[PDB]
Amino acid sequence: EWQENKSWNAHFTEHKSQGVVVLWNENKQQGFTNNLKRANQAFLPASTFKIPNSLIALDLGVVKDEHQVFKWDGQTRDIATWNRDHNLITAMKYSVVPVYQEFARQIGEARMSKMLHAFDYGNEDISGNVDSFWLDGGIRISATEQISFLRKLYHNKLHVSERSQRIVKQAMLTEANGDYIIRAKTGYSTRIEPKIGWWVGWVELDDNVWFFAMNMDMPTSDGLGLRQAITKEVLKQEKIIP
Amino acid sequence: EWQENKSWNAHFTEHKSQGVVVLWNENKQQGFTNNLKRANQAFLPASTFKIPNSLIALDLGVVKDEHQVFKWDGQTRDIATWNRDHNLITAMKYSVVPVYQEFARQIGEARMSKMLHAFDYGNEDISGNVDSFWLDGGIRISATEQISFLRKLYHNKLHVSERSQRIVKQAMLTEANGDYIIRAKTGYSTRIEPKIGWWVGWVELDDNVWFFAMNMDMPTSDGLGLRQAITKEVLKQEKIIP
Repeated sequence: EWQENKSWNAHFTEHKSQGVVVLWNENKQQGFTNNLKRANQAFLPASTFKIPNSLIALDLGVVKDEHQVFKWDGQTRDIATWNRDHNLITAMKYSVVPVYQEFARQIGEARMSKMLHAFDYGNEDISGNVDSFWLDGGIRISATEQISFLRKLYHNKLHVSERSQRIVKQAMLTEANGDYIIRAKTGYSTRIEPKIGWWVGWVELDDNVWFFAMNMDMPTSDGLGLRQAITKEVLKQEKIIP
Repeated sequence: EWQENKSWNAHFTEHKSQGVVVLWNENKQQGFTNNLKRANQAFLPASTFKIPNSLIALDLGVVKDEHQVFKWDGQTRDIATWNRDHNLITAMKYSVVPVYQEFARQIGEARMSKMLHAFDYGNEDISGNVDSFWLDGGIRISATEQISFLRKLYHNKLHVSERSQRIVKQAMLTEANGDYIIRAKTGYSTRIEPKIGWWVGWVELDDNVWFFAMNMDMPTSDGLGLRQAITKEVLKQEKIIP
Protein backbone atom coordinates (compact mmCIF):
# COMPACT_ATOMS: atom_id res chain seq x y z
CA GLU A 1 0.00 0.00 0.00
CA TRP A 2 2.88 2.43 0.92
CA GLN A 3 6.41 1.93 -0.55
CA GLU A 4 9.58 3.90 0.26
CA ASN A 5 11.70 4.93 -2.76
CA LYS A 6 14.93 6.44 -1.35
CA SER A 7 16.28 7.02 -4.94
CA TRP A 8 14.13 10.25 -4.95
CA ASN A 9 16.53 11.62 -2.23
CA ALA A 10 18.98 12.14 -5.19
CA HIS A 11 16.61 14.96 -6.44
CA PHE A 12 16.74 16.66 -2.96
CA THR A 13 20.56 16.07 -2.78
CA GLU A 14 21.08 17.59 -6.30
CA HIS A 15 19.40 20.85 -5.04
CA LYS A 16 21.20 20.74 -1.59
CA SER A 17 17.72 20.34 0.00
CA GLN A 18 15.81 17.91 2.22
CA GLY A 19 12.13 17.06 2.30
CA VAL A 20 9.47 14.53 1.30
CA VAL A 21 7.48 13.82 -1.90
CA VAL A 22 4.37 11.65 -1.43
CA LEU A 23 2.63 10.26 -4.61
CA TRP A 24 -0.71 8.38 -4.66
CA ASN A 25 -1.65 6.32 -7.78
CA GLU A 26 -5.50 6.60 -7.68
CA ASN A 27 -6.14 3.60 -10.05
CA LYS A 28 -3.82 1.17 -8.11
CA GLN A 29 -4.65 2.64 -4.61
CA GLN A 30 -0.85 2.67 -3.92
CA GLY A 31 1.36 5.40 -2.35
CA PHE A 32 5.12 6.09 -2.83
CA THR A 33 7.44 8.41 -0.81
CA ASN A 34 11.20 8.98 -0.36
CA ASN A 35 10.70 9.12 3.48
CA LEU A 36 7.76 7.40 5.30
CA LYS A 37 8.57 9.23 8.59
CA ARG A 38 8.62 12.78 7.12
CA ALA A 39 5.56 11.81 4.98
CA ASN A 40 3.66 11.55 8.34
CA GLN A 41 5.24 14.61 10.09
CA ALA A 42 2.58 17.38 10.49
CA PHE A 43 3.45 21.07 9.76
CA LEU A 44 1.52 24.39 9.55
CA PRO A 45 -0.34 24.24 6.21
CA ALA A 46 0.43 27.97 5.48
CA SER A 47 -1.05 28.95 2.03
CA THR A 48 -2.07 25.27 1.25
CA PHE A 49 -4.92 26.19 3.69
CA LYS A 50 -6.31 28.33 0.86
CA ILE A 51 -7.89 25.14 -0.52
CA PRO A 52 -10.18 24.40 2.51
CA ASN A 53 -10.59 28.19 3.22
CA SER A 54 -11.88 28.71 -0.43
CA LEU A 55 -14.34 25.76 -0.06
CA ILE A 56 -15.80 27.08 3.25
CA ALA A 57 -15.88 30.71 1.94
CA LEU A 58 -17.79 29.59 -1.23
CA ASP A 59 -20.18 27.26 0.65
CA LEU A 60 -21.19 29.99 3.21
CA GLY A 61 -21.58 32.65 0.44
CA VAL A 62 -18.63 34.76 1.74
CA VAL A 63 -17.42 34.34 -1.89
CA LYS A 64 -20.31 34.49 -4.45
CA ASP A 65 -18.14 33.11 -7.30
CA GLU A 66 -14.64 33.17 -8.89
CA HIS A 67 -15.29 36.67 -10.48
CA GLN A 68 -16.22 38.62 -7.27
CA VAL A 69 -13.51 41.31 -6.69
CA PHE A 70 -11.78 41.57 -3.27
CA LYS A 71 -10.56 45.20 -2.96
CA TRP A 72 -6.92 45.78 -1.88
CA ASP A 73 -7.09 47.43 1.64
CA GLY A 74 -4.57 50.06 0.34
CA GLN A 75 -1.76 48.91 2.72
CA THR A 76 1.44 48.37 0.69
CA ARG A 77 2.86 44.90 1.53
CA ASP A 78 6.07 42.99 0.65
CA ILE A 79 4.71 41.15 -2.47
CA ALA A 80 3.86 43.54 -5.40
CA THR A 81 1.00 41.22 -6.65
CA TRP A 82 -0.75 41.55 -3.20
CA ASN A 83 -1.08 45.39 -3.64
CA ARG A 84 -4.04 45.12 -6.11
CA ASP A 85 -7.66 43.86 -6.36
CA HIS A 86 -8.10 40.05 -6.69
CA ASN A 87 -10.77 37.43 -7.39
CA LEU A 88 -10.61 33.80 -6.12
CA ILE A 89 -8.51 32.75 -9.20
CA THR A 90 -5.80 35.47 -8.77
CA ALA A 91 -5.91 35.37 -4.89
CA MET A 92 -5.09 31.60 -5.04
CA LYS A 93 -2.49 32.03 -7.83
CA TYR A 94 -0.57 34.78 -5.93
CA SER A 95 -1.27 33.34 -2.38
CA VAL A 96 -2.88 36.68 -1.34
CA VAL A 97 -2.92 36.17 2.48
CA PRO A 98 -4.85 39.41 3.30
CA VAL A 99 -7.84 38.38 1.05
CA TYR A 100 -8.05 34.97 2.85
CA GLN A 101 -7.68 36.63 6.30
CA GLU A 102 -10.85 38.63 5.39
CA PHE A 103 -12.59 35.34 4.31
CA ALA A 104 -11.52 33.76 7.66
CA ARG A 105 -13.00 36.67 9.74
CA GLN A 106 -16.36 36.43 7.89
CA ILE A 107 -16.39 32.59 8.25
CA GLY A 108 -15.69 32.96 12.03
CA GLU A 109 -14.21 30.37 14.45
CA ALA A 110 -17.42 28.29 15.13
CA ARG A 111 -17.96 27.58 11.37
CA MET A 112 -14.19 27.28 10.53
CA SER A 113 -13.90 24.62 13.35
CA LYS A 114 -17.09 22.68 12.31
CA MET A 115 -15.91 22.61 8.64
CA LEU A 116 -12.30 21.41 9.36
CA HIS A 117 -13.85 18.56 11.49
CA ALA A 118 -16.31 17.69 8.62
CA PHE A 119 -13.28 17.73 6.18
CA ASP A 120 -11.20 15.54 8.61
CA TYR A 121 -8.46 18.14 7.84
CA GLY A 122 -5.09 17.49 9.60
CA ASN A 123 -5.33 17.86 13.42
CA GLU A 124 -8.62 19.89 12.93
CA ASP A 125 -7.26 22.51 15.43
CA ILE A 126 -7.97 26.26 14.74
CA SER A 127 -6.49 27.49 18.11
CA GLY A 128 -5.06 31.02 17.66
CA ASN A 129 -6.50 33.83 15.53
CA VAL A 130 -9.34 32.78 13.15
CA ASP A 131 -7.50 34.95 10.51
CA SER A 132 -3.92 33.61 11.03
CA PHE A 133 -4.13 30.09 12.67
CA TRP A 134 -2.88 28.43 9.40
CA LEU A 135 0.26 30.67 9.70
CA ASP A 136 0.95 30.65 13.52
CA GLY A 137 -1.93 28.81 15.31
CA GLY A 138 -2.67 25.18 16.22
CA ILE A 139 -3.55 23.62 12.78
CA ARG A 140 -1.06 20.90 11.62
CA ILE A 141 -1.24 18.51 8.62
CA SER A 142 1.18 15.86 7.20
CA ALA A 143 1.90 15.23 3.49
CA THR A 144 -0.21 11.99 3.75
CA GLU A 145 -3.14 13.91 5.39
CA GLN A 146 -2.94 16.47 2.48
CA ILE A 147 -3.42 13.56 0.00
CA SER A 148 -6.42 12.17 1.99
CA PHE A 149 -8.07 15.66 1.88
CA LEU A 150 -7.22 16.21 -1.84
CA ARG A 151 -8.69 12.77 -2.78
CA LYS A 152 -12.04 13.79 -1.18
CA LEU A 153 -11.97 17.14 -3.12
CA TYR A 154 -11.14 15.40 -6.46
CA HIS A 155 -14.17 13.00 -6.00
CA ASN A 156 -16.51 15.85 -4.74
CA LYS A 157 -16.84 13.92 -1.40
CA LEU A 158 -16.19 16.89 1.00
CA HIS A 159 -19.22 18.17 3.03
CA VAL A 160 -19.82 21.27 0.78
CA SER A 161 -21.77 21.73 -2.52
CA GLU A 162 -20.43 20.11 -5.75
CA ARG A 163 -20.36 23.74 -7.07
CA SER A 164 -17.93 24.87 -4.26
CA GLN A 165 -15.67 21.88 -5.04
CA ARG A 166 -15.70 22.51 -8.84
CA ILE A 167 -14.91 26.27 -8.32
CA VAL A 168 -11.91 25.53 -5.98
CA LYS A 169 -10.60 22.83 -8.41
CA GLN A 170 -10.84 25.50 -11.19
CA ALA A 171 -8.96 27.97 -8.87
CA MET A 172 -6.24 25.28 -8.24
CA LEU A 173 -5.43 25.06 -12.01
CA THR A 174 -1.62 25.60 -12.24
CA GLU A 175 -0.38 23.89 -15.45
CA ALA A 176 -1.94 22.02 -18.45
CA ASN A 177 -0.79 20.67 -21.85
CA GLY A 178 -1.62 17.70 -24.18
CA ASP A 179 0.09 15.27 -21.66
CA TYR A 180 -1.28 16.35 -18.20
CA ILE A 181 -3.20 18.83 -16.00
CA ILE A 182 -1.80 19.96 -12.57
CA ARG A 183 -4.29 21.34 -9.98
CA ALA A 184 -2.22 22.39 -6.89
CA LYS A 185 -1.49 24.99 -4.17
CA THR A 186 1.90 26.29 -2.94
CA GLY A 187 2.64 27.19 0.71
CA TYR A 188 5.58 28.73 2.66
CA SER A 189 5.47 28.34 6.51
CA THR A 190 7.91 30.93 8.08
CA ARG A 191 6.41 31.86 11.52
CA ILE A 192 7.37 28.60 13.41
CA GLU A 193 10.37 26.25 12.83
CA PRO A 194 11.12 24.40 10.75
CA LYS A 195 10.50 26.87 7.87
CA ILE A 196 9.06 24.67 5.06
CA GLY A 197 7.80 24.97 1.47
CA TRP A 198 4.66 22.99 0.44
CA TRP A 199 3.33 21.87 -2.97
CA VAL A 200 0.13 19.74 -2.81
CA GLY A 201 -2.40 18.73 -5.50
CA TRP A 202 -2.65 16.18 -8.33
CA VAL A 203 -1.69 15.34 -11.94
CA GLU A 204 -4.68 14.44 -14.20
CA LEU A 205 -3.78 12.00 -17.02
CA ASP A 206 -6.17 10.58 -19.68
CA ASP A 207 -6.53 7.25 -17.74
CA ASN A 208 -5.36 8.00 -14.10
CA VAL A 209 -4.87 10.65 -11.34
CA TRP A 210 -1.60 10.96 -9.34
CA PHE A 211 -2.14 12.89 -6.07
CA PHE A 212 1.03 14.55 -4.65
CA ALA A 213 2.06 16.36 -1.43
CA MET A 214 5.64 17.56 -0.91
CA ASN A 215 7.30 19.71 1.76
CA MET A 216 10.98 20.68 2.09
CA ASP A 217 13.17 22.77 4.43
CA MET A 218 13.02 26.42 3.21
CA PRO A 219 15.46 28.43 5.40
CA THR A 220 15.20 31.39 2.90
CA SER A 221 12.74 32.22 0.04
CA ASP A 222 15.63 31.63 -2.52
CA GLY A 223 14.71 27.90 -2.85
CA LEU A 224 10.90 28.36 -3.31
CA GLY A 225 11.17 27.27 -7.03
CA LEU A 226 12.59 23.89 -5.82
CA ARG A 227 9.06 22.89 -4.56
CA GLN A 228 7.84 22.45 -8.20
CA ALA A 229 11.27 21.55 -9.69
CA ILE A 230 11.86 18.60 -7.25
CA THR A 231 8.21 17.34 -7.48
CA LYS A 232 8.52 17.34 -11.34
CA GLU A 233 11.93 15.51 -11.22
CA VAL A 234 10.15 12.72 -9.22
CA LEU A 235 7.07 12.74 -11.56
CA LYS A 236 9.51 12.49 -14.58
CA GLN A 237 11.57 9.62 -12.97
CA GLU A 238 8.26 7.68 -12.33
CA LYS A 239 7.22 8.34 -16.02
CA ILE A 240 3.97 10.10 -14.80
CA ILE A 241 4.79 13.13 -17.03
CA PRO A 242 7.26 13.33 -19.97
CA GLU B 1 -15.31 48.34 -32.23
CA TRP B 2 -13.97 46.04 -35.06
CA GLN B 3 -10.47 46.72 -36.53
CA GLU B 4 -8.87 44.88 -39.48
CA ASN B 5 -5.16 44.04 -38.92
CA LYS B 6 -3.80 42.69 -42.25
CA SER B 7 -0.28 42.24 -40.68
CA TRP B 8 -1.59 38.88 -39.26
CA ASN B 9 -1.76 37.61 -42.92
CA ALA B 10 2.10 37.33 -42.62
CA HIS B 11 1.58 34.37 -40.17
CA PHE B 12 -0.74 32.57 -42.70
CA THR B 13 1.63 33.44 -45.61
CA GLU B 14 4.72 32.08 -43.69
CA HIS B 15 2.89 28.66 -43.48
CA LYS B 16 1.65 28.90 -47.16
CA SER B 17 -1.97 29.03 -45.83
CA GLN B 18 -5.13 31.21 -45.89
CA GLY B 19 -7.67 31.89 -43.13
CA VAL B 20 -8.99 34.22 -40.44
CA VAL B 21 -8.16 34.89 -36.75
CA VAL B 22 -10.83 36.83 -34.80
CA LEU B 23 -9.90 38.20 -31.29
CA TRP B 24 -12.32 39.82 -28.81
CA ASN B 25 -10.92 41.90 -25.87
CA GLU B 26 -13.69 41.33 -23.24
CA ASN B 27 -12.69 44.33 -21.00
CA LYS B 28 -12.59 46.89 -23.90
CA GLN B 29 -15.52 45.28 -25.88
CA GLN B 30 -13.28 45.52 -29.03
CA GLY B 31 -12.66 42.95 -31.83
CA PHE B 32 -9.62 42.49 -34.15
CA THR B 33 -9.32 40.29 -37.30
CA ASN B 34 -6.98 39.94 -40.34
CA ASN B 35 -10.08 39.69 -42.66
CA LEU B 36 -13.50 41.19 -41.69
CA LYS B 37 -15.28 39.34 -44.57
CA ARG B 38 -13.89 35.83 -43.76
CA ALA B 39 -14.51 36.62 -40.03
CA ASN B 40 -18.25 36.65 -40.97
CA GLN B 41 -18.20 33.70 -43.45
CA ALA B 42 -20.13 30.70 -42.02
CA PHE B 43 -18.75 27.10 -42.32
CA LEU B 44 -19.69 23.66 -40.93
CA PRO B 45 -18.66 23.78 -37.24
CA ALA B 46 -17.32 20.14 -37.42
CA SER B 47 -15.86 19.09 -33.98
CA THR B 48 -16.25 22.71 -32.58
CA PHE B 49 -19.93 21.52 -32.30
CA LYS B 50 -18.71 19.34 -29.42
CA ILE B 51 -19.06 22.43 -27.19
CA PRO B 52 -22.87 22.90 -27.64
CA ASN B 53 -23.38 19.08 -27.98
CA SER B 54 -21.62 18.52 -24.55
CA LEU B 55 -23.79 21.28 -22.94
CA ILE B 56 -27.10 19.79 -24.25
CA ALA B 57 -25.98 16.19 -23.40
CA LEU B 58 -25.11 17.24 -19.78
CA ASP B 59 -28.27 19.38 -19.33
CA LEU B 60 -30.64 16.56 -20.49
CA GLY B 61 -28.80 13.94 -18.34
CA VAL B 62 -27.56 11.98 -21.42
CA VAL B 63 -24.13 12.53 -19.72
CA LYS B 64 -24.17 12.22 -15.88
CA ASP B 65 -20.72 13.88 -15.46
CA GLU B 66 -17.14 14.20 -16.84
CA HIS B 67 -16.14 10.74 -15.35
CA GLN B 68 -18.93 8.58 -16.91
CA VAL B 69 -17.26 6.09 -19.30
CA PHE B 70 -18.47 5.82 -22.95
CA LYS B 71 -17.63 2.22 -23.97
CA TRP B 72 -15.88 1.82 -27.37
CA ASP B 73 -18.50 0.15 -29.71
CA GLY B 74 -15.67 -2.25 -30.82
CA GLN B 75 -15.61 -0.90 -34.44
CA THR B 76 -11.96 -0.13 -35.38
CA ARG B 77 -11.86 3.37 -36.95
CA ASP B 78 -9.18 5.46 -38.73
CA ILE B 79 -8.07 7.37 -35.55
CA ALA B 80 -6.25 5.08 -33.01
CA THR B 81 -7.38 7.24 -29.98
CA TRP B 82 -11.09 6.62 -30.96
CA ASN B 83 -10.72 2.79 -30.54
CA ARG B 84 -10.90 2.88 -26.67
CA ASP B 85 -13.23 3.90 -23.78
CA HIS B 86 -13.59 7.69 -23.18
CA ASN B 87 -15.15 10.13 -20.72
CA LEU B 88 -16.23 13.72 -21.62
CA ILE B 89 -12.66 15.04 -20.94
CA THR B 90 -10.90 12.51 -23.29
CA ALA B 91 -13.80 12.51 -25.86
CA MET B 92 -13.35 16.33 -26.22
CA LYS B 93 -9.52 16.15 -26.20
CA TYR B 94 -9.44 13.48 -29.00
CA SER B 95 -12.60 14.77 -30.86
CA VAL B 96 -14.24 11.29 -30.53
CA VAL B 97 -17.04 11.70 -33.16
CA PRO B 98 -18.74 8.31 -32.43
CA VAL B 99 -19.35 9.25 -28.72
CA TYR B 100 -20.98 12.58 -29.78
CA GLN B 101 -23.07 10.85 -32.52
CA GLU B 102 -24.53 8.67 -29.70
CA PHE B 103 -25.18 11.86 -27.59
CA ALA B 104 -26.92 13.42 -30.68
CA ARG B 105 -29.25 10.37 -31.16
CA GLN B 106 -30.31 10.43 -27.46
CA ILE B 107 -30.81 14.24 -27.56
CA GLY B 108 -33.02 13.83 -30.69
CA GLU B 109 -33.84 16.44 -33.38
CA ALA B 110 -36.72 18.31 -31.56
CA ARG B 111 -34.51 19.03 -28.47
CA MET B 112 -31.26 19.60 -30.52
CA SER B 113 -33.20 22.23 -32.62
CA LYS B 114 -34.83 23.95 -29.54
CA MET B 115 -31.37 24.15 -27.81
CA LEU B 116 -29.47 25.63 -30.85
CA HIS B 117 -32.27 28.31 -31.11
CA ALA B 118 -31.96 29.07 -27.32
CA PHE B 119 -28.11 29.30 -27.82
CA ASP B 120 -28.59 31.59 -30.91
CA TYR B 121 -25.97 29.22 -32.45
CA GLY B 122 -24.90 30.08 -36.06
CA ASN B 123 -27.76 29.60 -38.60
CA GLU B 124 -29.57 27.36 -35.98
CA ASP B 125 -30.17 24.74 -38.76
CA ILE B 126 -29.85 20.97 -37.91
CA SER B 127 -31.11 19.75 -41.39
CA GLY B 128 -29.45 16.39 -42.22
CA ASN B 129 -28.83 13.39 -39.94
CA VAL B 130 -29.41 14.16 -36.20
CA ASP B 131 -26.03 12.34 -35.61
CA SER B 132 -23.91 14.01 -38.37
CA PHE B 133 -25.49 17.43 -39.31
CA TRP B 134 -22.46 19.34 -37.80
CA LEU B 135 -20.24 17.36 -40.28
CA ASP B 136 -22.40 17.24 -43.48
CA GLY B 137 -25.84 18.83 -42.71
CA GLY B 138 -27.25 22.39 -42.77
CA ILE B 139 -25.62 23.99 -39.63
CA ARG B 140 -23.27 26.94 -40.46
CA ILE B 141 -21.42 29.33 -38.08
CA SER B 142 -18.89 32.18 -38.66
CA ALA B 143 -15.79 32.95 -36.52
CA THR B 144 -17.70 36.02 -35.08
CA GLU B 145 -20.78 33.85 -34.27
CA GLN B 146 -18.40 31.35 -32.46
CA ILE B 147 -17.15 34.26 -30.25
CA SER B 148 -20.77 35.38 -29.47
CA PHE B 149 -21.60 31.80 -28.36
CA LEU B 150 -18.29 31.41 -26.40
CA ARG B 151 -18.91 34.76 -24.56
CA LYS B 152 -22.32 33.43 -23.34
CA LEU B 153 -20.64 30.14 -22.20
CA TYR B 154 -17.79 32.04 -20.39
CA HIS B 155 -20.38 34.17 -18.44
CA ASN B 156 -22.71 31.14 -17.76
CA LYS B 157 -25.48 32.97 -19.77
CA LEU B 158 -26.57 29.99 -22.02
CA HIS B 159 -30.05 28.49 -21.24
CA VAL B 160 -28.58 25.37 -19.48
CA SER B 161 -27.51 24.80 -15.80
CA GLU B 162 -24.41 26.60 -14.45
CA ARG B 163 -23.14 23.02 -13.72
CA SER B 164 -23.36 22.01 -17.46
CA GLN B 165 -21.45 25.18 -18.44
CA ARG B 166 -18.73 24.67 -15.73
CA ILE B 167 -18.25 20.98 -16.79
CA VAL B 168 -17.87 21.88 -20.53
CA LYS B 169 -15.44 24.75 -19.68
CA GLN B 170 -13.44 22.19 -17.62
CA ALA B 171 -13.59 19.78 -20.67
CA MET B 172 -12.34 22.64 -22.97
CA LEU B 173 -9.08 23.04 -20.91
CA THR B 174 -6.22 22.82 -23.48
CA GLU B 175 -3.19 24.67 -22.01
CA ALA B 176 -2.30 26.54 -18.75
CA ASN B 177 0.82 28.10 -17.18
CA GLY B 178 1.61 31.05 -14.84
CA ASP B 179 0.92 33.54 -17.76
CA TYR B 180 -2.41 32.26 -19.29
CA ILE B 181 -5.13 29.57 -19.52
CA ILE B 182 -6.55 28.42 -22.94
CA ARG B 183 -10.01 26.76 -23.01
CA ALA B 184 -10.71 25.77 -26.67
CA LYS B 185 -12.03 23.16 -29.16
CA THR B 186 -10.43 22.08 -32.49
CA GLY B 187 -12.45 21.13 -35.59
CA TYR B 188 -11.67 19.76 -39.08
CA SER B 189 -14.53 19.99 -41.70
CA THR B 190 -13.68 17.39 -44.43
CA ARG B 191 -17.08 16.01 -45.68
CA ILE B 192 -18.12 19.16 -47.70
CA GLU B 193 -15.77 21.58 -49.56
CA PRO B 194 -13.94 23.66 -48.76
CA LYS B 195 -12.02 21.58 -46.16
CA ILE B 196 -11.26 23.93 -43.20
CA GLY B 197 -9.55 23.70 -39.76
CA TRP B 198 -11.14 25.48 -36.72
CA TRP B 199 -9.73 26.58 -33.33
CA VAL B 200 -12.21 28.48 -31.09
CA GLY B 201 -12.10 29.37 -27.37
CA TRP B 202 -10.45 32.00 -25.15
CA VAL B 203 -7.29 33.04 -23.28
CA GLU B 204 -7.83 33.75 -19.52
CA LEU B 205 -5.40 36.37 -18.11
CA ASP B 206 -5.23 37.71 -14.52
CA ASP B 207 -7.23 40.89 -15.46
CA ASN B 208 -8.93 40.10 -18.85
CA VAL B 209 -10.34 37.41 -21.23
CA TRP B 210 -9.47 37.34 -24.98
CA PHE B 211 -11.99 35.24 -26.97
CA PHE B 212 -10.65 33.79 -30.27
CA ALA B 213 -12.11 31.97 -33.31
CA MET B 214 -9.87 31.01 -36.26
CA ASN B 215 -10.44 28.88 -39.38
CA MET B 216 -8.08 28.19 -42.30
CA ASP B 217 -8.09 26.19 -45.58
CA MET B 218 -7.02 22.61 -44.67
CA PRO B 219 -6.67 20.64 -47.95
CA THR B 220 -4.82 17.78 -46.06
CA SER B 221 -4.48 16.80 -42.34
CA ASP B 222 -0.68 17.67 -42.57
CA GLY B 223 -1.38 21.35 -41.65
CA LEU B 224 -3.70 20.70 -38.64
CA GLY B 225 -0.93 21.90 -36.20
CA LEU B 226 -0.99 25.32 -38.00
CA ARG B 227 -4.43 26.06 -36.34
CA GLN B 228 -2.71 26.52 -32.90
CA ALA B 229 0.68 27.72 -34.27
CA ILE B 230 -0.88 30.62 -36.31
CA THR B 231 -3.37 31.59 -33.50
CA LYS B 232 -0.42 31.74 -31.02
CA GLU B 233 1.70 33.86 -33.47
CA VAL B 234 -1.23 36.40 -33.49
CA LEU B 235 -1.72 36.21 -29.66
CA LYS B 236 2.10 36.78 -29.26
CA GLN B 237 2.13 39.77 -31.75
CA GLU B 238 -0.82 41.37 -29.79
CA LYS B 239 1.13 40.79 -26.48
CA ILE B 240 -1.80 38.65 -25.07
CA ILE B 241 0.71 35.81 -24.29
CA PRO B 242 4.54 36.19 -23.99
